[PDB]
Order: sequence, then structure tokens, then C-alpha cells
Amino acid sequence: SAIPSVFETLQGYKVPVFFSRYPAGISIAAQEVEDALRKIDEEASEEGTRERRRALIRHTNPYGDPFTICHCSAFPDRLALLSCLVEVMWIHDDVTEEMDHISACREHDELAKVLQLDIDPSKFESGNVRQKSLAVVLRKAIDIDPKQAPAMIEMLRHYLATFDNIGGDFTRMEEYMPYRIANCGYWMSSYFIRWGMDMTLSEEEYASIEQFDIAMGNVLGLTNDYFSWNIEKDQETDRMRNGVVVLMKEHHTTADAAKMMLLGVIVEQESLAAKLKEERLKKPASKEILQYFEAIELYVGGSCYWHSTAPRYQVFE
Amino acid sequence: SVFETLQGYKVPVFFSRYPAGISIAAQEVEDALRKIDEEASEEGTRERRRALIRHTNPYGDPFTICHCSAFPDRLALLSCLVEVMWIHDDVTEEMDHISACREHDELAKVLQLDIDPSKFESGNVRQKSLAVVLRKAIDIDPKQAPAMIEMLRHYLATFDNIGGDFTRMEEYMPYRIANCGYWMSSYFIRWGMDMTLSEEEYASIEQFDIAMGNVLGLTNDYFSWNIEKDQETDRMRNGVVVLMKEHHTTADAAKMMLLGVIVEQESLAAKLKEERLKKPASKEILQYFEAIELYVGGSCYWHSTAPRYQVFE
Ligand SMILES: CC[N+](CC)(CC)Cc1ccccc1
Ligand SMILES: CC[N+](CC)(CC)Cc1ccccc1
Ligand SMILES: [Mg+2]
Ligand SMILES: [Mg+2]
Ligand SMILES: [Mg+2]
Ligand SMILES: [Mg+2]
Ligand SMILES: [Mg+2]
Ligand SMILES: [Mg+2]
Repeated sequence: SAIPSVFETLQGYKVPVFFSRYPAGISIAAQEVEDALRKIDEEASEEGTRERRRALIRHTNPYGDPFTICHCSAFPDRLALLSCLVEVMWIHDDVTEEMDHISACREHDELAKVLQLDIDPSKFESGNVRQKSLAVVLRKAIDIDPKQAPAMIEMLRHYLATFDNIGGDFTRMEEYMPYRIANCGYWMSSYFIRWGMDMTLSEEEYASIEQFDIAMGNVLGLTNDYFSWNIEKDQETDRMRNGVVVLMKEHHTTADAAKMMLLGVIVEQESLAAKLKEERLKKPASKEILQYFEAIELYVGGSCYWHSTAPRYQVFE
Repeated sequence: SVFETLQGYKVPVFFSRYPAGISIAAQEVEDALRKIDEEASEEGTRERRRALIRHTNPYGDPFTICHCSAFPDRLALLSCLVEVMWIHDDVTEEMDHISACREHDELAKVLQLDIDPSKFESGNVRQKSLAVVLRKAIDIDPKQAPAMIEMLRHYLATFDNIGGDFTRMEEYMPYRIANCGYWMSSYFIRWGMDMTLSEEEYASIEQFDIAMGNVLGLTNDYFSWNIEKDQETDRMRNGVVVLMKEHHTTADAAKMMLLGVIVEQESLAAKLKEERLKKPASKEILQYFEAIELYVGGSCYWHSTAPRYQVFE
């Protein structure tokens, strides 16, 4: 293995609905990260709100926490920070998916104002609770790695500007799929996979695995679609984001037939990623390339594993 | 301990959750298979060439992988027996249905507990070869030979006796389990391990077994669609076309749907096994679980790379 020994492997085969070819693990610092997440949940969502109730269900963990599983490759000190930072983004998602698109985009621009290299969390005392919590965690994530902080801030601003900026329905997979990689947060998550390992890829290194990265991004968000369809199908939204409804429209099929199609699409993207990795590895590969491969496979395989059994996608209104 | 475990994750198109192995007796079995291919098919025929292509094996032989759990003496017997059935399939698929059924009936005349192979030297080369190996297979296990013959007669009577097109999966899937030979192959998974299941033991895992049978034949459909879609037949058997007709989609969409159906059947089977294992389970039940998973996993592994299914340009 090319990444530090910070995780224990999970036996996915013991879970009947876990279908991924990729491995799953769980961080050795799981308890400590769960504590940080429950604390930030208290502060970044208000009592009595829907987003507070969803945050609690999201960290009801019969098989493990989503972050300690999916980001198990991260150094423990970094894992607590990136988990709480993405957790604030996930609370924001639950808040803004329920808003009309225009109001939602204002809220994204509001939260984006926290994204400063010189962020002072006190200057957001009269803001909403997500601004307050994000500024505090972001402050720490800058201070832990100031060399990477500009890139992280650029990544976070690009996310809030683009992940939810299209309002329509989609009618073809070939247009939905590129957008859903952004919408599902993969460019943020995969950034933090590298950041949590205190490593980067060069421009040339990234370009050499970019098609692989896109296939994995496809697997990650479409697998969430597959598992979150039941809870999403009756959600009241002006912009459903789920491959099942896209395929229903593109091919004029029932929900059930479209969900079978989606699962096949996912499995073929897992195979495409595996082919693309095989081709890359016919040329010499740096240690950094090898550890991105290993960690992103644990991210995608762990995500499948956690989604398979997460109360979030089964316990709803 | 008659097999080595394969690393399926190294094959990008291998998607099954189930394991794959290969027999320690692979070379012996392949020699016997090449031997029977010369005897049970005629030089320069279509079916001879398809049999040679079937055993080109960059990753291993169909039989040494899927039936890797069998004692090596039985493996060479059941592999050559099924192989004659496979040649027979290649021959009869391309015949009109009535002619095919007559050929199935002619072949079944060999299936008797007291077969005398010399009684068939004037018959066609598949009757000849099947009688020879059937004799040996009866004799290696006379106690099991009645059930074996019953199963083989049931197979030739029901695997290809429907002639129409299928327009719903609800009907296609139970028929495809038989049409793909799964009741023959799964019997030889038990026979090859010199064991059996009692009627109640089988009753307790029957839904599991149906789910695995669905996986097996539908996985073949997925990987063999590319060649079968242009084959001249009056009775195509492939879930892709069934789904195209039932849901009115393109072939590409139906193939995606079929892959999804397969993976959900693999999950269903794992759910059913987990349920069964909440009650006490005999050694035999545990043996079948482990060997049938190697069969289904190995079959996905072999199909995913077999030259048999390749199409070019
Ligand atoms: C990091 C992405 N997200 C988006 C809801 C948190 C903001 C959760 C998620 C993870 C994996 C797949 C889909 C969504
Ligand atoms: C064992 C069944 N068969 C039928 C062509 C030999 C008679 C090969 C086969 C194996 C698995 C799936 C489909 C076909
Ligand atoms: Mg969302
Ligand atoms: Mg959501
Ligand atoms: Mg979702
Ligand atoms: Mg056939
Ligand atoms: Mg055939
Ligand atoms: Mg076929």
C-alpha cells in the first residue's frame, strides 16, 4: 500500500446490497472524528429545523460514519477538519435543495463570502449559522496547511459557484452526467482526498489520470442517485437531480426499469475506471499517482458501502 | 483443495461479487476436452471451429474455472459430457426448431442407465461421444447415476422445447435458467464434489438457487449479445431483446438494464443466503453455497474475456 496505515479494511461482501468492485475501509480515528461532527452539527444547524434532524440521521452509524469510511485514507489530524468542513456543506445542501433555485443561489453566494484566505470568523457574528461554522473550520484548515490554502479556497469558491447553478430538468444522461459530478460534490471530495493525505498531483500527473477521475466521479454521484432515489422521488424540489428520472425521460420507461438501467451504467463506469487505470499503469507512475489511485478507490468503494445501509436513505417522512 | 483462487479485480470487465477459481487439474481436463472435440465434431464443420475457439483460453478454460470445485477425476468426466452438450447446442441453435427438437430426441436415446456405447457407433458423432463418456460417468458413481440420467433427460426435453419469442422477463427468466443449462451445470457442481442435497435441504435454498441461476444465464446473455444479435436463428434467447421488446428501448439501453437486473439478482442471492444462514446449516448446504458461488463468479470471469464472445470493428 502507498498510503499510511490509518484505516482498517471492511468486508463489503458481508453486505448484500453493496455491489462495488472497489474496497472500503474505516479510519482508526473514527470516534474522534464522530465527536467533531456531532459538535459541528450542533453549531451549523439550528434546533428544530429539518437540516438539524437530517444531520443527526446522517451520523446514525450502524456500519460507520460516511466520512470515517469514505475518507479513511486521510491522516487523522486532517480527517477531522475536512469532515467537519464538508459536513457544513452537506447541511447547506439539505437547506438549499428545499429552496427555489433563485433563493438557493443567493444562499450559495452568501456562504461563499466566508471563503477568504484571511478569514476572520468574528466578522461573521451576524451571519447565518453555516457561515459561522464554516468560517471557523476553514480558519483551522488554512492554518494547518497554508501552502495548499489558496488552492483549497479556489476549489471551494468554484464549488459554490457551479455545483447548483443550473435550474432546469435534464433529459439526456450525456448532459446530466457531467453536471452531476459537480452537483454531487466530487470535485470538492476528491480534492480533500488529496489534501487529507498531505499530497498534490502535478498538472501533468492529473492530466494523465483525468479520464479515470471522471469515471470515478460518475460512479460516485450516480451510485448516490441509485441509493437516494427512494427518498428523493417525492421530495418537493424545482430541480430534481437523480439519474433515475433522467433515464425515465430519455428512454420513456418506468422508474423501476430506469433504476435497473442506472445500476448498469454505474457498473460499466466502474469497469471503465478499472480499464483506464490499467492503461495508465503501462507507463511509469509516481508514488503520488499510486496513492491517489488507492485512496480514490477507497473513497468510491466506501461510498457505495456506506450508502448501501445508511439510515439517511431509508428513514424519512 | 482442488483449485487456486483467481484475482478477478485485475480484469476490468469482470463485475461479479462472487469468487473465481481454477482447477489444479486444468491441463489434464483441457487435453480430454480437445480429445472429445475431435470425436464429437467433424473436421471443417462450423461446430468444430466454434469448439476450437471455445477452448483458446487466454485466461483459462470454461470448465476448469467454473467447475474448479470438482474432484479432478469427475471434472474431466462432467466437462467432456457438458462439452458434447455445448457442441450439440452450437449445432441445433442454427436449425429450425422442429429439426432441432428431433435432434434433441435422437441424442436423448443415449441417456440410459445401461448404455452400451458400441450400440451407437452408427449414430451421429454426438451420440457416439456422449454414450462413451456417459458410461464412464455412470460407473464412477453408480449410486448417483439414476438422478444424473433423470436430470440429463429432463434437460434435453425442456432446455430448448419452446420456439417463440419472449416479450416479458417474467416469462423469459425461468425458461432461460433451463435453456442456459443451469440445472445441468448446478447438478454437476454437487456431483463433482461427490455429495448431494436432501429434498428439504434443497427446499431451504431453492430461492437462493433460482437467483444464482438467473445470474448465470443472464450474465451469458449480457456477454454474448454482441454475437447473438446477428446470428441466424428462429428463436433468439437473450435478455437484451426481451427487455427491448418489453420496455421499447434501444439495444444499448436494454443491455444496461440487463446488467442492472444481473447485479440485483447477485444481491438477491446474497440476501437469501444470509437469511438461510440464520438457521443451522449442514456441511452439504455450506459446500453448495461455496461451490455454486465459485461457479457463478468463475462464469462471469470466463465470459468477460472469452474469445468465443468477441466481435471486431
Ligand atoms: C460531499 C458531497 N455531499 C453532497 C450532498 C456533501 C456536500 C454529500 C455526497 C457525498 C457523496 C455522494 C453524493 C453526495
Ligand atoms: C452448460 C450450458 N452450455 C449451454 C451452451 C453447455 C450446454 C454452456 C453455457 C454455460 C453457461 C451459460 C450459458 C451457456
Ligand atoms: Mg444535493
Ligand atoms: Mg440532497
Ligand atoms: Mg442523492
Ligand atoms: Mg443456446
Ligand atoms: Mg448458444
Ligand atoms: Mg448466449
